[PDB]
Amino acid sequence: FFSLIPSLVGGLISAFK
Repeated sequence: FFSLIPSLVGGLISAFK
């Protein structure tokens, strides 16, 4: 239920591409 996620959680996403 967090918000304004940091490049931290988003980082793992970029890896998935």
